[PDB]
Amino acid sequence: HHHHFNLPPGNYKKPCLLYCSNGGHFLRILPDGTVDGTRDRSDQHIQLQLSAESVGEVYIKSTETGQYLAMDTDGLLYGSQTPNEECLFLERLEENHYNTYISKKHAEKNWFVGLKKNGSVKRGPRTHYGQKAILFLPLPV
Repeated sequence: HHHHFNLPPGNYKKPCLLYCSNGGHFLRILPDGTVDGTRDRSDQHIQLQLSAESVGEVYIKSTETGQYLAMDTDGLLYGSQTPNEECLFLERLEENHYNTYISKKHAEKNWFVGLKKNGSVKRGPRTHYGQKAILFLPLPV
């Protein structure tokens, strides 16, 4: 147990967009497996469906392509065709308001899903508690 257990209130009944308040980008998983952010709300690759594997553990998947968000051994986000250990994230409340996603596989190192102000994904080792890059708000589709 390397992290707290304050959980966000939402549910997974419907798909969502994951809005990063850092630069205001929506998390995007492209068909080729590339992950980045875009401010275009009409983009067809920003609609995501979360699901819970265990309480507080989730998969984040592209509704358009079926790919799972995953963080590799060097901290890079990618789209995975099949669910594996790199696809599980610890979903937690942060600052009594936002959702954060910590790589379960690399939880001891505090590697988060995060977007920089320019829309590029932040590599896991570059993320850490206290940054704006790691703060997301799940919006309806």
